Amino acid sequence: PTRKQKVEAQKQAEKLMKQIGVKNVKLSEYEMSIAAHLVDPLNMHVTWSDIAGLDDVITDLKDTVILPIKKKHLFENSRLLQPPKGVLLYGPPGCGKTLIAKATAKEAGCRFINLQPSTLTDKWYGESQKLAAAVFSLAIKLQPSIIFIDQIDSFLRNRSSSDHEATAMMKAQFMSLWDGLDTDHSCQVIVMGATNRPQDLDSAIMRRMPTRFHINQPALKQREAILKLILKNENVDRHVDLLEVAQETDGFSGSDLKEMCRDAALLCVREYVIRPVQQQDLHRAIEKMKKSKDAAF
Amino acid sequence: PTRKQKVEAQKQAEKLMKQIGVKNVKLSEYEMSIAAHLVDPLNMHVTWSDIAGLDDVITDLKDTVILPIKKKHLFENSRLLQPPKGVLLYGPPGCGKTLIAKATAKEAGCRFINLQPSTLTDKWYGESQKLAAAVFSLAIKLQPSIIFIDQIDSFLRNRSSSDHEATAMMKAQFMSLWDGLDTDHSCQVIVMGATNRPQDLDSAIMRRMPTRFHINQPALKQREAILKLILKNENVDRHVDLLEVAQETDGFSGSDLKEMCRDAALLCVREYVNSIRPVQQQDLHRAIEKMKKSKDAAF
Amino acid sequence: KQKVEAQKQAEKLMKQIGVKNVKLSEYEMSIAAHLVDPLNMHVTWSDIAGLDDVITDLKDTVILPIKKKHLFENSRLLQPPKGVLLYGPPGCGKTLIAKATAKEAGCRFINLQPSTLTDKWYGESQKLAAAVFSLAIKLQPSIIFIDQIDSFLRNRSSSDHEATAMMKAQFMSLWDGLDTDHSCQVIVMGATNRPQDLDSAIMRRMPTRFHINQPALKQREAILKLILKNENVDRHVDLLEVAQETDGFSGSDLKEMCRDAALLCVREYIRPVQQQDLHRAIEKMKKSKDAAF
Amino acid sequence: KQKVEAQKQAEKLMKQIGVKNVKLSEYEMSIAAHLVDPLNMHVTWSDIAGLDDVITDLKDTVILPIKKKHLFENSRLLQPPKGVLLYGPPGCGKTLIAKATAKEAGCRFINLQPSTLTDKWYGESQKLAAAVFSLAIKLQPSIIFIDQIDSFLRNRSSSDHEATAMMKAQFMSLWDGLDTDHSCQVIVMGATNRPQDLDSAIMRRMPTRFHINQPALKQREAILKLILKNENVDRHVDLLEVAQETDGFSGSDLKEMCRDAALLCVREYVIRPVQQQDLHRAIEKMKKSKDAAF
Amino acid sequence: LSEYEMSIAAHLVDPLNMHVTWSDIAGLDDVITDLKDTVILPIKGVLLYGPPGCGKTLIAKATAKEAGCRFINLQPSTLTDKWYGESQKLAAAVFSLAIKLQPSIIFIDQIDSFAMMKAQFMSLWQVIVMGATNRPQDLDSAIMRRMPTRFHINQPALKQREAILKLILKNENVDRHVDLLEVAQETDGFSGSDLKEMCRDAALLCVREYVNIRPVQQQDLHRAIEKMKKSKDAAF
Amino acid sequence: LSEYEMSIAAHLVDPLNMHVTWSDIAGLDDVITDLKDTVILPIKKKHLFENSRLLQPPKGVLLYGPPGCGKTLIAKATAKEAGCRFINLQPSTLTDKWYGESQKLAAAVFSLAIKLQPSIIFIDQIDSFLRNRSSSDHEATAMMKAQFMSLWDGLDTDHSCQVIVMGATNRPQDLDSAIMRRMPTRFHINQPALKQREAILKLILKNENVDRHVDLLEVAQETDGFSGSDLKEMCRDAALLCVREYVNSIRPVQQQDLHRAIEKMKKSKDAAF
Ligand SMILES: Nc1ncnc2c1ncn2[C@@H]1O[C@H](COP(=O)(O)OP(=O)(O)OP(=O)(O)O)[C@@H](O)[C@H]1O
Ligand SMILES: Nc1ncnc2c1ncn2[C@@H]1O[C@H](COP(=O)(O)OP(=O)(O)OP(=O)(O)O)[C@@H](O)[C@H]1O
Ligand SMILES: Nc1ncnc2c1ncn2[C@@H]1O[C@H](COP(=O)(O)OP(=O)(O)OP(=O)(O)O)[C@@H](O)[C@H]1O
Ligand SMILES: Nc1ncnc2c1ncn2[C@@H]1O[C@H](COP(=O)(O)OP(=O)(O)OP(=O)(O)O)[C@@H](O)[C@H]1O
Ligand SMILES: Nc1ncnc2c1ncn2[C@@H]1O[C@H](COP(=O)(O)OP(=O)(O)OP(=O)(O)O)[C@@H](O)[C@H]1O
Ligand SMILES: Nc1ncnc2c1ncn2[C@@H]1O[C@H](COP(=O)(O)OP(=O)(O)O)[C@@H](O)[C@H]1O
Ligand SMILES: [Mg+2]
Ligand SMILES: [Mg+2]
Ligand SMILES: [Mg+2]
Ligand SMILES: [Mg+2]
Ligand SMILES: [Mg+2]
Repeated sequence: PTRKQKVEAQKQAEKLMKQIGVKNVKLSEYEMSIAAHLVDPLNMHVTWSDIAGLDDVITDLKDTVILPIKKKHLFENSRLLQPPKGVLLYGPPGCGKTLIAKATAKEAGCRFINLQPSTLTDKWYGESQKLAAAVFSLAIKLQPSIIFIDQIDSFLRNRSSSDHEATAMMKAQFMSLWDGLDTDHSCQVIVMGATNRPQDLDSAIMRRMPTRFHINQPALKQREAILKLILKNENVDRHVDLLEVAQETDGFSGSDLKEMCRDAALLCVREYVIRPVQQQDLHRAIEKMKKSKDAAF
Repeated sequence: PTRKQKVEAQKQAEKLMKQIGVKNVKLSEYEMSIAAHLVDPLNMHVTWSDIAGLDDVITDLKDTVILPIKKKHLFENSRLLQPPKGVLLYGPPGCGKTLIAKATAKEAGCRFINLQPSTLTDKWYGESQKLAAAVFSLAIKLQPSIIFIDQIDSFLRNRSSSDHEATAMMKAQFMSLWDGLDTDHSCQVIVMGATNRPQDLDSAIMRRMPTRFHINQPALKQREAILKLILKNENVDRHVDLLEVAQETDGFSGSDLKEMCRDAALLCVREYVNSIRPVQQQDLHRAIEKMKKSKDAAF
Repeated sequence: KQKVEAQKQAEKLMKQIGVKNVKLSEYEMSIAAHLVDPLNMHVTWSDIAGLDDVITDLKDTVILPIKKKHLFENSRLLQPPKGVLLYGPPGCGKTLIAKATAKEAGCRFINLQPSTLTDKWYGESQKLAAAVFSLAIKLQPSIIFIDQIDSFLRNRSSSDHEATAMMKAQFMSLWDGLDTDHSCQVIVMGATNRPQDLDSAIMRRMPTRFHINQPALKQREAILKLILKNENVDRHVDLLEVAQETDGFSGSDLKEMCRDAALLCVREYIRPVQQQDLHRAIEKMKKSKDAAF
Repeated sequence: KQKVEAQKQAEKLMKQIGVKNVKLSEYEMSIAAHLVDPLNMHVTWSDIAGLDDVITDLKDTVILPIKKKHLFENSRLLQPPKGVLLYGPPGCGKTLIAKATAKEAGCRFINLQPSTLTDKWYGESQKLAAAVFSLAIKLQPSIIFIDQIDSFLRNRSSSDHEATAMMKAQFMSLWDGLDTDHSCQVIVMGATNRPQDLDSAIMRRMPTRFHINQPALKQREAILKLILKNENVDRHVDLLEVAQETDGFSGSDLKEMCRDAALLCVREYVIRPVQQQDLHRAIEKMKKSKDAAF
Repeated sequence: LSEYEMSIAAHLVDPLNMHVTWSDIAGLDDVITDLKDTVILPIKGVLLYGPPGCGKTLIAKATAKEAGCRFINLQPSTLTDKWYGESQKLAAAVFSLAIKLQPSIIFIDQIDSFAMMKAQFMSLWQVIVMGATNRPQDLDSAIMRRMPTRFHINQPALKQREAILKLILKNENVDRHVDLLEVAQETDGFSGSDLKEMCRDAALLCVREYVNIRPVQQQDLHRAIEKMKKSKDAAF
Repeated sequence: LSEYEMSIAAHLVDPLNMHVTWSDIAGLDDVITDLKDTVILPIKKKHLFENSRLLQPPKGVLLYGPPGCGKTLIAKATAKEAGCRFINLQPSTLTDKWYGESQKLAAAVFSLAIKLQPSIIFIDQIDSFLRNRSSSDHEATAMMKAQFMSLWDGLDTDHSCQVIVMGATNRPQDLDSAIMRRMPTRFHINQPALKQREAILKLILKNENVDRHVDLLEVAQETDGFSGSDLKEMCRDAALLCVREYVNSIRPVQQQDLHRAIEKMKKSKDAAF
């Protein structure tokens, strides 16, 4: 009688299941365990507005994912007006991919679940395959839901003969149960995949996500917008030309700008020990971050 | 008394096997555990008509692998004219591999069973080999049946030193029970599988499936045909130059063309949902550009 | 209950194979169920073609110690081997030879089916492994067969279950150790696709090794002529011609090629093969043989 | 399984560190064995010289949010920086700065010891790495120190063991993934000797970046002053004079040369201070030995 | 011997069953002549490692009963049972039996392969235990100590190969002037069990020839050499 | 010492099993003298220097130079005449296929280092074991190297455990950057010169018979670029002629066979060129 950590995690999984609010569906062992990673929508504090700079991609994702979910009774007659199985957001590191994912987990219904591949792989034999199958069994049992695989470039890597038989069979069972013999028809089971290097993801799984949204490094206008958002609620001195700094931070990403502004606010509060930012601390922060960014060279 | 979850699998498999329709065959513990995976033909909504673009392959599969199951009155005389003990489909990912088997499950009127390799593996000691045995036992028990294994290569990979003793033992038991000592009398049992990396399948299991079908990457004409297939029920209007749009999408596979058409239809319905309109080759040709930009991402 | 089915099956088969009543208490009885009936499988030496010298050598070296044993009783060294191994490329007669031997060799044949040896319960595996050799000498002469011996008896390593590694020493000690190899005539023959990782110890217990090469031109011609025997093949067909073009082809591959030709002929629904449908099939396989490449 | 003795050992350690009661199932317990008690450390801010701007910025950025936290709960933008790392040439302070932060910042600083994560059994390493963040948020405010993070989290390449890729991917995901990045206050810090091939995403994961450099002329005089405070240095020994001769040397090799020159006074006794001459001879010999390699 | 000591004595092989003697160990007489002064002399562990075959279990079978007093072989399978892990009891009862018949040598074939009962056996550890294994690589750390003497039964060399070969043809008819030294020179990597099969194939070459009663004129020896050479080249 | 510490202690060399002493170390006597004051002396008078903070023994000593000339010898000598139980690491006996093993085996080494103080460690062919850090290599190798470095510098200062790692390399040109820093007290055991030939022939000829009138300066002059091991290897060719002269029937070498040997070894030395 080994592998009895399922009851301890199962207590919390049932607690969270009751918290979210579901019908009397009863998971047995493995999907019951995977239910532990279910994320409550209220916990997420990020809405659609918090994602700034890029709105075309946001509108596309909305109209192509959430719209099929809502008023689904108007699209079943059409054979191919259902949400695609697999949406993957790609691009350079950062730039709000995980932010978009967190936003979707709240303002989309479609009870959200994070996979966290670590939980799948297990020590005992023939125990990780059970979890891999339970993932989709759950996705279709408490339907409708969305699955998230953070950093999907490593877990579902490009298949090779060198990988362990267990992990290879795991990523093959994923493919089989995704759109295989018995699932394709209609289950509104859509996986959402974050990726910083989509080239090494796969060739088959690359197609299993027909919808790929590019998340590029913020440009001039995008940078200005994302910085305007960050300083929306914070206090700054008057007549601060926000656009002017966009040129100074030519190649900065979203998080780089966030840190640039945060370090300036911290410099202000340190000078206190409650002072409006005079935009000179911002320039000093840009100059200081330019050196740290040029770490490799 | 451990591993008593066989009660739920027993109930499920018994109900499914009674639904599919069979005689009072006796299956006790493990054949029952595997019987839970039987796929009922009525559930499948795809047929030979839904599969298009490839006709020669479809005709060859309809004549060589299924007609022997139908024309049993003609092959009891000839020993060399029995059906092949295994046929596999290989090629690039997509374009009907997992769909041809879905159509077969319905059309061939067999006792199609989806193996789902995951069910074979078990944490307890020795259960994997016994389930591997029960698989073929049931197969011969309710012949004529077809066993399907999606991603055969990932499951039945090349034999190496770095594999668990149970997995290798079960993989060798498959080889021994499929065509080894006691088999191939008639048994009408054919094991087919689908894969996209056939080169790493095995040194000899490839021979265990002598007949193999290659699903070519969609070329121009079959691409146009499969696209016209999808564009028959929708509200697509006339004067759509199907040939040109099909020629534009060169490297596209079948699922990629399906996604392109779906995205074009959704773009078209955006206009209505904002406030029911034909796709007059413009939104289609423009969504082709979006799908092209989306494809050129691994570089 | 497992033991009830064991009772039925092993009592039916043991009595059907014509062995005088012996006491197979619990586990020897359980393994007796795997006994193969000499009548069921029907593959004679004539079915084996191409490799005539190898099959003759096997026939002699294995049967003559068993049959005509009276001539060999006075000798202490000329007795049936305590181990045989038939390796080589896949297919091409290995399990075919194994099947044929089980019929025209006497020496009641018992397949091992390694799967049955494993058991989740404690102690069942080792007890079954011992009961195998117990039964083998209980009803001698007997042949033991382990298909894909390389996988079952894989190279000993650290990454193996304690019971699967205990049965290794069990087998090794009971095969030719302290209480065997006197007057038992228990020959253990095995077949394997890959001889690389068989063993270092078990490899020694199977000294006699008959290697069945990939059928060459003449052996390919012979094996191909063999298959086209019952069906209505059209005369004037040059088997040597197709043999020339089937260089890389294997035995089972040629079997499937003939099957495809015959099924193509039947598609024209009662025609004899006139070497043109054979050409179609061989062209198809030459185009497709490089499935990996 | 060896986690029974590991739990027994980590018991005395965790409870010894003045903790709030928490239950650790199996893995967070295994990682708790790496806690470093503040009293065990014997390094403070005063033990560091030559770089006062860098350590002042370090405190201003990391300790100012931690300490006097009652002034930042009203603002969502002023939180401690996640992933503060200190790069630069080998030696000269990095690990010593980490120890100083560990001792003089409280917040139950913990070392990672990346070797403990690797395990032969399948699924062990991936599930163990999550226990790190689990314990960290369990007993926050905490610090996770990836010593020599250059090797642990390298630039992701196509060819790598299935274990390491999943390991670093789960690291990045648990860092700032779906359910994280709030007032938990967890702050990782790494001390790499080479920032060339650390990562592309992990680099962004670390916004704050400190530059520990080879001590300059003034910094070298400062560290030389600090070195011989406990020792009885001679009178009229110009530390600035020897700082010039020791141009390229870093801090550690300078401490070495100092110990070597000091041992000579003992050699002459086996007990007088160093009158600026033994220092010169020792630094000459050490320069020759350093340039002897090439 | 109430319950378990009887279960163990059930494996008590008899001296009359043994069929080996010192002459049967041909060529490897130096190791067994060094033995007596080492082991047989004290009475009137001991582990024998080496390559697969070539006298290990042969040397174990010889001196087992003809020398010593009523020794017993364990064959660890005897320990593991179906019920709730009673092995420990047996593991103890075994040594109990050992004190009954002072002395009785204990044999453990393939000791390398041979949970809690394992530690109990290690702990309980009069006679010197004899453990024969094909690989001393990873036998154990604690077990290796209890066995201080380790006789390396090496792969027979040229002279040793010829010595072991001449024994196989002692009571079997062969041709005169057969160069045993030459055939031994031919076989380089052969073991004793392999020379056995080679000479047996050579003799069968004559038996069959008669079947279709004759000495071996070294032609069948050469044929068996050429055949077993390819036979050995299986893994490679 | 549960599992790994025992695996490493299995390499513990016994002091009495080393037949080398300082009297058997010639040609460079300044090096062994510096060894006394820089390394042995801290270990000596330990009751004296506990008060001194920065005068404790060193951690990491490196002896580089072209092959031979005593790189290998002094090590065992340092273990014999100074106590301080010594262990050779056998760098090749570290790596294994099993995942996560090498890391634990290595950590066990530095554990053995401290729980058996005062313990020296010797890393032969450190270049081979700890080759220059490279961006492109087996992740396991770089991980092991970084773990070794961290545990070396990790929690050793202020502990006064007296662990003095020592590494020898034929070429220090591309050893490392940080690892080289880890071994500060580099000892330049260097190719000796004409003066050393006498020293090397002394220890070898003292036991056997060699007639007088054999000018040591002559054997030093006939060869100028020979190493420490090369001079011993050359004396072999000469001694063998004299030894053989009797077998074809116990004689001293009258400075002549040395000439033939030096000539033959000059010819052989001219092999690559
Ligand atoms: N458009 C935006 N508006 C506001 N903040 C942003 C935006 N884009 C990025 N950020 C900042 O970046 C951080 C999120 O980083 P992000 O989720 O993009 O990392 P990531 O690269 O997606 O992670 P991973 O590598 O695991 O995919 C947040 O703290 C947020 O403040
Ligand atoms: N000829 C076709 N007609 C209609 N749809 C098609 C065709 N070929 C592919 N598709 C589309 O592709 C999808 C099925 O993908 P497919 O079965 O080809 O993947 P696969 O490569 O078989 O997967 P696996 O790698 O598991 O074998 C379906 O949704 C279907 O709409
Ligand atoms: N010499 C032959 N004569 C007739 N048929 C042959 C011959 N060799 C192979 N075959 C064909 O090959 C099939 C048998 O394959 P075979 O028994 O050689 O597989 P195997 O390689 O022994 O199996 P495994 O790989 O498990 O050892 C039969 O259907 C038979 O028609
Ligand atoms: N500013 C300083 N003040 C006092 N000691 C110093 C200073 N800089 C360097 N040292 C000396 O250097 C040694 C510490 O080395 P350091 O921590 O710089 O190694 P490191 O190269 O940072 O390690 P890693 O390679 O893992 O980053 C101490 O013994 C200390 O005496
Ligand atoms: N010196 C010898 N004289 C005669 N026969 C020998 C000799 N050495 C080996 N043999 C032959 O080898 C066979 C015995 O093999 P052996 O007892 O060496 O196996 P083993 O290696 O002990 O088994 P395990 O590997 O299980 O320990 C006998 O049949 C015998 O004929
Ligand atoms: N400069 C020297 N330092 C130490 N030993 C020397 C020196 N010159 C000659 N020797 C003698 O040479 C012997 C060691 O030979 P060595 O040069 O180490 O050969 P190898 O390099 O092949 O090991 C020692 O016994 C030592 O007495
Ligand atoms: Mg992210
Ligand atoms: Mg598919
Ligand atoms: Mg076979
Ligand atoms: Mg440091
Ligand atoms: Mg033996």
